[PDB]
Amino acid sequence: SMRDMLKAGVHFGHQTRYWNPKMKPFIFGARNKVHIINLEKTVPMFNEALAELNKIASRKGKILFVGTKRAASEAVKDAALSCDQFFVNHRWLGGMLTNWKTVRQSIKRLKDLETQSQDGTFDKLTKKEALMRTRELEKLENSLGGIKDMGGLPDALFVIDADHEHIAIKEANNLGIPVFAIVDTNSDPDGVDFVIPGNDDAIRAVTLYLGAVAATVREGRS
RNA sequence: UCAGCUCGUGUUGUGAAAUGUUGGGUUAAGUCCCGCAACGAGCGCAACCCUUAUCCUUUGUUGCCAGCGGUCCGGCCGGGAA
Ligand SMILES: [K+]
Ligand SMILES: [K+]
Ligand SMILES: [Mg+2]
Ligand SMILES: [Mg+2]
Repeated sequence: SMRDMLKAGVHFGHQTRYWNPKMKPFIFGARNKVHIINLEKTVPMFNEALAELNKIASRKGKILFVGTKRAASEAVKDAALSCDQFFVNHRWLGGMLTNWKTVRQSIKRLKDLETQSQDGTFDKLTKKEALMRTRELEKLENSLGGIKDMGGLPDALFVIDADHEHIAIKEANNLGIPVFAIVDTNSDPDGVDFVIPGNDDAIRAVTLYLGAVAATVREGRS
């Protein structure tokens, strides 16, 4: 709803100087040298994206949430876990999708290390070796924790800030994976299949998007 | 004995190529961490080997002599295993 979005601060945009001219249709206007996104445009476009996401969920298609920004990192994890969907909330590895075959090997290493930790193999290691393994496991977990159970290419991508996650979008476009993304005034919307014009900086705005997308997929799954 | 030299897949470039391997620190070291369109891997680095420095255990002659006994004063002898 528009009332919730204005409360969330979805309408707030970046400063006019950093705008991308392709975003002009979505922008309502500028106040205090800050672009204001037209919520009237956002609400129908958000609804259309949610409807498609619901359909993909009904088909049992895997959904990947990307939110590398630290502010939204935890929220992206929680929303994906809530809907039992895969996520990436730390730096996106270039070639995660395009070079999935190579990236899979790291996933296999992560799960092996996890089992070894549970096994107590680390105890057999001479402390230092265990520490190295532990450090490796932590790094692998942060990067590949969300996609460890994905076991293939995601059927759809939901992205926060298209500009920040340009690599991920470019990979998705290459592999013909549909992209759903929140595009702020500064960002370019050409890559995204389904564009949602909203603030991506604000956690409150981010949570609103994530809550809705998690809910719609969950209904699709049911 | 210098810390270099490369590859697969991905990505960028019409292309030769590039990236990875650069960057911020750090190291004897492409050593390590962090960052990062790269993600991984191999040969090198290091370690694994030999010798040297300390200690313990076992063994005690052809090596040893602290404590005993005796001396031809030489562990020399009976001994002892320190
Ligand atoms: K050129
Ligand atoms: K290459
Ligand atoms: Mg090395
Ligand atoms: Mg060596």
